[PDB]
Amino acid sequence: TGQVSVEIEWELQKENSKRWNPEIQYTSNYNKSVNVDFTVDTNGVYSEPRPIGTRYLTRNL
Amino acid sequence: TGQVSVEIEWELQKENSKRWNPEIQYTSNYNKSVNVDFTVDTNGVYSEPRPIGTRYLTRNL
Amino acid sequence: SGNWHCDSTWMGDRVITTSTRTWALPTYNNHLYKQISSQSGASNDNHYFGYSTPWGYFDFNRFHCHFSPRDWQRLINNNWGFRPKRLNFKLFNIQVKEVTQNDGTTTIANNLTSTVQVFTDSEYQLPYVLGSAHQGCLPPFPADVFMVPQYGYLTLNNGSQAVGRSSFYCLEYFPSQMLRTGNNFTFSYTFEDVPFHSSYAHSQSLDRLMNPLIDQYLYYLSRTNTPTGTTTQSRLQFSQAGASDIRDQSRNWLPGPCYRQQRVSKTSADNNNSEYSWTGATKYHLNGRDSLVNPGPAMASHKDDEEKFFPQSGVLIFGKQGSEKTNVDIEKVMITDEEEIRTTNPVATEQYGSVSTNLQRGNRQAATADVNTQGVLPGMVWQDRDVYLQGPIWAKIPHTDGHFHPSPLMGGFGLKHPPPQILIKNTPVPANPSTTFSAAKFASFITQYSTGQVSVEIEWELQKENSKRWNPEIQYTSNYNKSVNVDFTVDTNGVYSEPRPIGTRYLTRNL
Amino acid sequence: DIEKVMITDEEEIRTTNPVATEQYGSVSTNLQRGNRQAATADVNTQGVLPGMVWQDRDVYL
Amino acid sequence: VFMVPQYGYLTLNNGSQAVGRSSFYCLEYFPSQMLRTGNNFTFSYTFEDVPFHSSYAHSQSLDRLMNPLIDQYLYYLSRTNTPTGTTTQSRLQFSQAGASDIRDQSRNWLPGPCYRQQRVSK
Amino acid sequence: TSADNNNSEYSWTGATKYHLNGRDSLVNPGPAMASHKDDEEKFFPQSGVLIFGKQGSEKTNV
Amino acid sequence: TWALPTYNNHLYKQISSQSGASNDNHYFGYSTPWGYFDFNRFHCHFSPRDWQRLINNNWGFR
Amino acid sequence: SGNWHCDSTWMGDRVITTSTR
Repeated sequence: TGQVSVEIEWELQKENSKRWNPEIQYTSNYNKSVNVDFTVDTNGVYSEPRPIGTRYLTRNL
Repeated sequence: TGQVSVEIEWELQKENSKRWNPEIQYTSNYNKSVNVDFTVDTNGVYSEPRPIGTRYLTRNL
Repeated sequence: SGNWHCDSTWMGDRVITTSTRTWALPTYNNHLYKQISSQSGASNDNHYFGYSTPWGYFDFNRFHCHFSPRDWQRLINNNWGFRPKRLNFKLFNIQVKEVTQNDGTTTIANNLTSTVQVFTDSEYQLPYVLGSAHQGCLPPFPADVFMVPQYGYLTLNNGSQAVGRSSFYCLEYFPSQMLRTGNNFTFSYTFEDVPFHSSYAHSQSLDRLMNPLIDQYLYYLSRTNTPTGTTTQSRLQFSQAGASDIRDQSRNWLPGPCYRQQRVSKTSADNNNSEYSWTGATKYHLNGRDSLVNPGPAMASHKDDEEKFFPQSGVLIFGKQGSEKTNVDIEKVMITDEEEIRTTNPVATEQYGSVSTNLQRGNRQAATADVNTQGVLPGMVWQDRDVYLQGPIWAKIPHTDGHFHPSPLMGGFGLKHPPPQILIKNTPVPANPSTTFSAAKFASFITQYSTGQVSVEIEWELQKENSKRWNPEIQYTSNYNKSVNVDFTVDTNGVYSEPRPIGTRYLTRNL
Repeated sequence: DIEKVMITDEEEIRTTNPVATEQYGSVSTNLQRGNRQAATADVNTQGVLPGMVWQDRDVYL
Repeated sequence: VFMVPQYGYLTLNNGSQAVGRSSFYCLEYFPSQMLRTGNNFTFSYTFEDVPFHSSYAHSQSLDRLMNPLIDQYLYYLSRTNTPTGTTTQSRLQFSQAGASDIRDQSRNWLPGPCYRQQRVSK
Repeated sequence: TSADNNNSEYSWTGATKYHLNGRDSLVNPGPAMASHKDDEEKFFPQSGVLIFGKQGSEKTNV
Repeated sequence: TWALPTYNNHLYKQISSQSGASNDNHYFGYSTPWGYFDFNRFHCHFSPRDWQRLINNNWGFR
Repeated sequence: SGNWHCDSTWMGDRVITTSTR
């Protein structure tokens, strides 16, 4: 057994968008349920509620 | 009559948050209505749907 | 303030052009944005959701703005290919006019220092309106003065409903330079390196490319039965490709891709007695909305003998001068026709060929089917559409990852960064304001409009003709007509006209 | 059974790429004449052709 | 804490039969560095230049890309019969692409390639 | 094997082709692709496969 | 933290299909003792927060 | 006489705004 350290250096492109009206963002909300997302259950078993796509922001064509 | 140019230089403090699970963000969404927010009506009269508070992000106490 | 420039000078490799016109800008929608949508006339394929703005923009995308028929003729004969390099742009001589009608008397009083504002964007941050070949080019003939077109754009929607994905813009949000009488505006632009256009048509067709005399060494299956057996048929036999058999001779490269079209005769007697055209009408669609296929992939219109038939859709149909806006009969409009691409690309009306179907056996007779559509396949070559004259120049590649060989389908130069648009607007000047405060938006205004001159200059780059051919060429020549009616010239009352379109493929290169 | 598994779904590419279930369109077939009525057929498959653009799939998480 | 997966690979074959083209490997045949407790291992790698991924979705559909107000100058075949003839039908007529007709308006670029799939309801 | 091949006449019955200007050009060696599966080995494509002649081959009907 | 067992008691093996009569399903391959750890997926590298923070503010990345 | 400015630029720590009416 042992430990492994993986490190990646990403490169980005920042958002220059000039749009007026508000955007669409990704937000986890609106649920008052006792069950919390992305967090252990009472007994420690992790879970993922739903997949997350990458297309949210907007550019004109 | 004439024109007036007002310019302000803000200073910020960036987000260092270490939190794991996803956040809450402000997002205009979920409405399929023909009526678009923050945009002129058919006859050109602007409108604001709802106020927007400043407290969204999260810090531990 | 500036010196009128309309002229062209020949440097050899490069040739410069310049033209200048007079423009007049009204004020649109009384200085307020609007939401515009379809009337909801129950046609689901036809709906739109968009915004009209006061901003004007003048947009030159067409040749005849830049080139005079003479210079066109002189360039089109002597050059293999050409592309732009830079361009320069200058406004000057701006002035403003205010119309006011006291009772019925219409009066125009000049004014000073009332400002016009202008901005371009080199950052390509706005919806890009040009490229759909809208009318409103700088007039062909320099004498006339033209109005500047209103702006506007569409957005995602469903019927009248607009999605939450839809966007919006406020154009004032950009740093517009301000102009006042006695001030002029310039900016220098540069075109990115792009392959030359092709001005030539090849002298030899693909299938016929070979040596007549020498037989190639490959064989091919000759005849199945020796004759007989017949039930035992006969063993296979083999012959060699030779001068007598052109079809069986073997070829490296495959003609370009195809798509079927419908054949419409000019003669009404031959055309289908019943109703067609949207019966009909090859189409594609998005989101359950079928979009009739407008000029499509390049291909040849007709074979040699017919000349009467023409494709129902792809061929560009221009109107003549003084043409009607609706329900005009053919004799008033010009049909462009391409017979020069027969050397490679397929005929439009015809099928692409036949293809094997069943896997034969003794009792199983061979079956084939006409192939109605063919995509790109390795080892294929094809020719791009002609640019004509009144046709468009450049179009913008939609900024996306997916691309294949970005050649626009109206013909032209696909640019990654087209010449930026220029937008122009009057500054709203308020009417007499109310004495006491009013919470109202104050919708009163003073009516006016402006005018000035615009100088557009492009520096082309050429490729000269090295052709070694012996016998005489084919050139473009206006001739043989003794008629009193002269081409490319005003009528007796001063209305300009264009007799026929002018294609770019005249000269010749071997394949 | 389905209720235990997540289905990813892309409605965001409607702007360019075709709908999966639907045909690509209709295409001319016969070469018409006075007695010959026009015929077409739904095109079931289309390869790449000049002047085409398309969008790449999402990467999810 | 997780277990490391076993290795393995496939090769050309027919059914149970393997061709003579099939290959084989003995992994010990490579210069493996050796590690003993108290030793660590590093290597630096570099990615080759590759186009950015696209995180965005466009705000306007292809078919709807145009100007609403201005009519383009091309025409299109309007209606075959003027009405009538009917047997003589009628000569072809022509109209212009306009705000009222979006479908007939002309476009430069064609939507991407397709392949059919089957529709299953939930 | 002539016994398995179609008793009747084929090959230009037949013969997948393309054309230009109303002249159908039989497709000679075309896009690359595999000729046969493992078991057959008897079957071969009718066109794409290059057919060379041996030494001293006949010019016609060999 | 990773833990590595020992596979097949240190010996290569030929593995093939059971020949369960489905011709489309067959394979011929070799199992080895070698282990390999393979990270190809995002959630190894990105935490849902950082994912959220990147996905909103950036056009593209490599 | 002046050049219309309505726009915002992001310097990181500081962000500038301008508007005109």
